[PDB]
Amino acid sequence: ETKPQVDKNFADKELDYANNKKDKGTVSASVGDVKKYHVGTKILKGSDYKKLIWTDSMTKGLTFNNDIAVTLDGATLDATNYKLVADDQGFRLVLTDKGLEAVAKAAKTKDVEIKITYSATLNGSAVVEVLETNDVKLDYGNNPTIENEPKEGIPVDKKITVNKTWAVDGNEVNKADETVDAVFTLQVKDGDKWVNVDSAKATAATSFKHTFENLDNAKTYRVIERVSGYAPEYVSFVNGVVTIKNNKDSNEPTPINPSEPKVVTYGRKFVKTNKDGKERLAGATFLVKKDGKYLARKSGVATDAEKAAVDSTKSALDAAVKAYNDLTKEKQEGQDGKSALATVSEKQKAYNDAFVKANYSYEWVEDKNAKNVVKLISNDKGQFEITGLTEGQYSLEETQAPTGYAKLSGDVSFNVNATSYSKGSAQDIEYTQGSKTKDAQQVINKKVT
Ligand SMILES: [K+]
Ligand SMILES: [K+]
Repeated sequence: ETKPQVDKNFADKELDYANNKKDKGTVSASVGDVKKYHVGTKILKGSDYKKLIWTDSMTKGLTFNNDIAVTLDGATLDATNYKLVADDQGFRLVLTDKGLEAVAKAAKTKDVEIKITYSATLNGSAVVEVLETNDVKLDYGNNPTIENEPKEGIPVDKKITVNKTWAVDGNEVNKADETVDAVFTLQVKDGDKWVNVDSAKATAATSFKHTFENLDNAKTYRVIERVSGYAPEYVSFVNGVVTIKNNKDSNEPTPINPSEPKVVTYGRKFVKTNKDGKERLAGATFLVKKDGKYLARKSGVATDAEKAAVDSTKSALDAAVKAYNDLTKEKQEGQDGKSALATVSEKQKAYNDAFVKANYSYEWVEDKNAKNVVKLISNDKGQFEITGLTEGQYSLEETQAPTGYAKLSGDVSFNVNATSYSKGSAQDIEYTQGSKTKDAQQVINKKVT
């Protein structure tokens, strides 16, 4: 029992080295919320490790905030003590010779604690009711090990292909029953920044290939591997192929792998209908409100192009909305209104899609006329919805009634909880007619008198 002890949790939850794989629960959050983490590593007296490597691999809905700070027995350990390879969904932190010696020197008289703190942002790629999580592991051992650097390159015919093999003690391994945790992240150079654009996982120690498609031949990319047990050797990047060999020494220890807390976000579906419920209504427009403030969106970590698509899709939506609003009432009540609203709902979908691709964050604003405020618009089946909200009570504030129907007499309260999106509430109706799944809150409209 000379092994390092490692635990990870949210910063506000105490570490427990003796119970480091306990259930750490699921917490509710809103998209845009920041979760703070700490990872502790206890190195026992007399340890002389020549390799200490922490890898955290996060799910797609968590953006790693690249804000690592490291301490050794409480005192700051600066960046001369480690080498960090960060991407938008995690990192690999490797102690340098200097860092390793500092740890060994400290440990010769007592147990020492390394603490690594950082945060992630819950982003707009999160899927309602589907758990998000980080995952840290510590690779360690007594032998100096060369750290190979990821290679950059370009696509060929809009493709980059990873060619992967596995070896133990220099002997190739092809074992479909041996689980591994390798993640291959494709990043693009965007200005002075590396931005994650795609990813692929290998789940067994088998010869493996994956082809990233739809790439830009004029742009520069890199593939970064996050993996434990094995370590990557970036052999070559030529002719649109990245060749990687994973190496492991059989005499080295298994990585330490603590459990992690989970993060989740929730939603609600609605259907706008007339009084008797037999007609579902398009064009009903709503703000989303929490404590008198209004839901709004901003881009997260994304490429310039992804952020620019938010603005161009918004312009198209605005134009479609104006085209409908400028129609006469008789045209709005007829075929030209229905087709115009169909176009609005198409542009609304594209705008929402662009914000999701830009990894959006929510914010709450006091001004309901802010350019970036969320407006939900009922489609031809009366449908609209909201996702990415922490559990609690909210309201819809109507900004436009469907043509020929009266303005609602007040705000429409709704509740978000662990199954509000998938199962809904007692008095719900069907989001899609004839589904036999009553999962949408009915919002009743009355005709103008
Ligand atoms: K873990
Ligand atoms: K229900």
